[PDB]
Amino acid sequence: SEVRTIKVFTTVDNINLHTQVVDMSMTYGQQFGPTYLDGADVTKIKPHNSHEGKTFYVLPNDDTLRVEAFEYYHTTDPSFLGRYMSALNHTKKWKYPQVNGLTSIKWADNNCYLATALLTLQQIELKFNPPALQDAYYRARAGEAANFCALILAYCNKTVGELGDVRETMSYLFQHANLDSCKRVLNVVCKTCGQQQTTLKGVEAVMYMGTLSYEQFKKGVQIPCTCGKQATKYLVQQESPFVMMSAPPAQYELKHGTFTCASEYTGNYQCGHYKHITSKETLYCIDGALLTKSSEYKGPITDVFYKENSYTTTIK
Ligand SMILES: Cc1ccc(NC2CNC2)cc1C(=O)N[C@H](C)c1cccc(-c2ccc(CN[C@@H]3CC[C@H](O)C3)s2)c1
Ligand SMILES: [Zn+2]
Repeated sequence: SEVRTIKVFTTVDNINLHTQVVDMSMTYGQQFGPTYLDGADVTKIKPHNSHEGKTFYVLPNDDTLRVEAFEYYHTTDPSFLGRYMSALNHTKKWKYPQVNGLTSIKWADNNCYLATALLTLQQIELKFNPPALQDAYYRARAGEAANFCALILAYCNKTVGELGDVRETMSYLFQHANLDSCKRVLNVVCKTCGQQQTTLKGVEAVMYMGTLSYEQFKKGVQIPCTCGKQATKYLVQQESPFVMMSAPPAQYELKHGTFTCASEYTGNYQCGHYKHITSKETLYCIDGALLTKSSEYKGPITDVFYKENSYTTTIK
């Protein structure tokens, strides 16, 4: 039969586009291997006329693309790009309303942990290392978050429709962000053992599991010693843009202007519901596209974020 062709562009990063000529007999998979158009999988689909001039994502099958993909995504996981496109295919159908001047996500496919994490990122000082996240985050901040939510799902290895833990998500995100200058100094005192001082850098310096209260962390918290007698661990110095204080969900009271934002978890382990509480002129509770205001909030809190620059203890 007659040989028909169109010109298209193939890419890994949507920065470097490569012109390709395609046969309208064969499928995209036959010609380039797995292929995607705005996340949809067209590997088994033959070219259409409307496809002419459009940009397609493909897998790296030569050194140029591999280098391009690594520089942009800072990963070599060969499933990464297929999971990103697979996820994006769903995240592009989500609605990202501006609630309180921050970008949220209308609830779908248990995205309540992603709404809350996205709302948190817009409230704390953070620079991602992978250009893919820098670029998607900047678009997200301005109300186009479908690529950011797709990359988060891809980086966190989560499927659409699966509920995730906000503390884990953020931890993964922190690992891909520049926190080299973040420092924390802890002191532990035991009447028997003595005083021991430890320094922490990066992600370890901005996160803590076992108390929501930044103030309690500075007074001291009780922890079990190696010896077995109770010991007091307290914060001596902290240099970071913020601190994330986590604990298993507990009835907690949040007071206006004593924190930046908090994750509220209702329900049971890995099958519950997240809400985002932020401190502005009053307390705002953001629940996807839903918003309510109050001067006071008691409820089950699991993460609390506090802004910070430089703290030093006046203890001893
Ligand atoms: C939602 C979710 C998804 C995935 C995972 N995956 C695991 C792999 N990494 C973690 C976790 C969770 C999770 O549920 N997290 C919450 C924070 C959480 C964390 C830890 C403990 C709990 C709970 C324990 C008991 C729970 C029910 N009771 C509430 C607690 C006191 C309130 O009065 C009522 S939740 C949850
Ligand atoms: Zn001890």
